[PDB]
Amino acid sequence: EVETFAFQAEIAQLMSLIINTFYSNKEIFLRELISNSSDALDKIRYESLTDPSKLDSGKELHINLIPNKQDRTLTIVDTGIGMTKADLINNLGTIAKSGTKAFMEALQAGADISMIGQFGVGFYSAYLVAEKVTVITKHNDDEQYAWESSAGGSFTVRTDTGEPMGRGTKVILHLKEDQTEYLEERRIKEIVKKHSQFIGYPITLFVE
Repeated sequence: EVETFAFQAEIAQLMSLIINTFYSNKEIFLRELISNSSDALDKIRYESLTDPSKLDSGKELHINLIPNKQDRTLTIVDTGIGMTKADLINNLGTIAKSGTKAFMEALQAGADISMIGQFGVGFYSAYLVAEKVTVITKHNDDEQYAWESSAGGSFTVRTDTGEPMGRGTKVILHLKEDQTEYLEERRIKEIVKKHSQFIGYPITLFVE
């Protein structure tokens, strides 16, 4: 069933900085996740060009943003490439060890925290708003996995069967108490218009 792993010391530190550095432009987290979703979708398009069969698991290439005010979660879903157990475990397929280092080198020399994603580690910006992140994923070459973390130094991976998802990645953000603004329809619309306005894939904003 559940496996628990430690974050590489460096990522544990990056996460820590995000959680513990005072920085109020928290909204950028949405841009960064949306920007991973876009890339993930880029990858599935790229392979499909040579191999139509890769989109047997779904033809549509899009992003859903799903607020749920009851559970207090913001879910970002794509039908992009997904991650294998191994990518999941390895820093969710980022070059996070090298990218973290640079980011901090770059932080000492005039970079703010919103530059995070220029270092390939935008994912962790989730922790600006989220107390706990669950990432469900399905890659064509593997089964469905759930990854989970509330920082603290550890993450867990387990396989996942409650609802198959064909192909893609579902980043579930359980918001901190004081961050429920990110569940308001007008706040999400404003953010998407302001930071992810022009992007290669449709974004549906679910209503409640």
